Amino acid sequence: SHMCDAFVGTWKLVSSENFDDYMKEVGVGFATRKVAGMAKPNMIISVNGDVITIKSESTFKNTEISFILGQEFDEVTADDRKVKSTITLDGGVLVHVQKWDGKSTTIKRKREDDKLVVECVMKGVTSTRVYERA
Ligand SMILES: CC(C)(C)Sc1nc(=S)nc(-c2ccccc2)[nH]1
Repeated sequence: SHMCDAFVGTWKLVSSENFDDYMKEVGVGFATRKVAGMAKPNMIISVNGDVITIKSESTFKNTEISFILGQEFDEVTADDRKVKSTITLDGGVLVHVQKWDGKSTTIKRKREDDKLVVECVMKGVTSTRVYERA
């Protein structure tokens, strides 16, 4: 057993708060905000050796990242930014930093009770997204 055992599985979005304001702060345009904000993604997390894979499947986009903790990778996000990302484990929380165009956003994922809670921060603006097991 390991690092991210408690994250592994298939998860479904059940609530979102402040996501439009987070996307505004990130610089997402109107049409993408409206459509992306409607999405109810499933998130599929798996581990194979040192490689973690996170898939998001939704009506908007299907995305997948695979990474090793601490090791930077390039990501094209669901809203089409070209970012450089590094994901680490800090006290049991997966911390995902995305950098582009001199900007940065941090996405934290943690297990709380039977949920997976995702907190997305851009400057002073936070969005909280809660997932339950599918
Ligand atoms: C910002 C958006 C929704 C316009 S674009 C986008 N693309 C990818 S791939 N991932 C995300 C993402 C990942 C984790 C938490 C919140 C968002 N967003």
